[PDB]
Amino acid sequence: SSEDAKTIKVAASATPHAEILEQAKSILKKEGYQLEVTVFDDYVQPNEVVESGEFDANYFQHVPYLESFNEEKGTHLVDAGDIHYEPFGIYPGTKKSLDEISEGDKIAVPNDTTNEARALLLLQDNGIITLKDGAGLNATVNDIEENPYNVEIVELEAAQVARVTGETAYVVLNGNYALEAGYSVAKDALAYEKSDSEAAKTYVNIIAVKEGNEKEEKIQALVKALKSDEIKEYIEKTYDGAVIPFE
Ligand code: MET
Ligand SMILES: [Cl-]
Ligand SMILES: [Cl-]
Ligand SMILES: [Cl-]
Ligand SMILES: [Cl-]
Repeated sequence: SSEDAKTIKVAASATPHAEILEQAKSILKKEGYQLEVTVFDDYVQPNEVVESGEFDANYFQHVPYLESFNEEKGTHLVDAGDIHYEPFGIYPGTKKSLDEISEGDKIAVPNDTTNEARALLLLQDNGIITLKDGAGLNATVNDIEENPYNVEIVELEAAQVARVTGETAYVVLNGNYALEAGYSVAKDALAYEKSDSEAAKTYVNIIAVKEGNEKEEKIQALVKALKSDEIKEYIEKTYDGAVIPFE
């Protein structure tokens, strides 16, 4: 395990996660660690490859997603560090403005528990639907009380939502997939979560590890690098408010 002690294998999303990790590689190298990043296109395999012990950690999900994944998939993963937040947004599909919303419009949303709930909460915040009191972080389409435009919620894998912009009136995208598809939340989103919102302190992206590894020296070194002034400044200067360092 001496070679293992110096290497940090991290499963991550393409953007911003792998780009942020690439900047942190020089920080960790100076500290005697070899950061090795593998990029994943989905939200399932990064947790499975940490649970199996193939990777030391992953950098792709928020706290509600991890909790729901531990319950729904039987993983035992832990949040080793809170790093950044990505404003969730409603982006144009076949309609370019929310003022154009009309009866029966399809809205594409992520189909996992917490990101679907997040999409329904963002639609509620924009007066499109209302949800039952107490629906919360695991709100489903069955929690919809009011639906004045009789919108059709089209549930797809989060990675696929940006690819149905010619099939649905609007699409609700995770920051990482909006960036991957070339969107800018600040310029292109029709509506998005505010940086002083409840979502801003709830959907924080983390470093997740197997239970019992959250205090490993190398994990603590990785988390400290990602929360450093060099990484926070890189995030602020690069992503134009689409990625916000956690504080
Ligand atoms: C896999 S949970 C979603 C993570 C995504 N980067 C977000 O902050 O919306
Ligand atoms: Cl609009
Ligand atoms: Cl439609
Ligand atoms: Cl529906
Ligand atoms: Cl996905």
